[PDB]
Amino acid sequence: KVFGRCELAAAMKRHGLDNYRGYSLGNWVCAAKFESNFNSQATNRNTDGSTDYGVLQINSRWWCNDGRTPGSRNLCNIPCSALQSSDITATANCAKKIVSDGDGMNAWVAWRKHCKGTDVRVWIKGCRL
Repeated sequence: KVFGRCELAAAMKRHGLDNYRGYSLGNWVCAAKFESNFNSQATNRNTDGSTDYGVLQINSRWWCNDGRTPGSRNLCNIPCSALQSSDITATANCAKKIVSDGDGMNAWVAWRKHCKGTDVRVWIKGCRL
């Protein structure tokens, strides 16, 4: 499904991402734009045989099981297909796990390049949130 900007913002807000660990809603929305262009079915196959899934391009070697990745650890305890859903629930829960224990949002390199350090309230402007 290709989410609209405000559609995705409201869904993320419903799932507790707004200011989760101090990272405001506009940060999560900006990162999804530049990671997947808001496309839940975007997938990026990597040289090591893992693929990145969903609006935040989460990787199958560590975070989700796709049944096709040599040595998946599945830390979010989900099938990767759950990240392709129009239901954001599994994306929101797994993204919460990713941010709790590394470099925060620096985990998404497109976020560092396009979002970090700039006003991200503009990403939810006009959404009436």
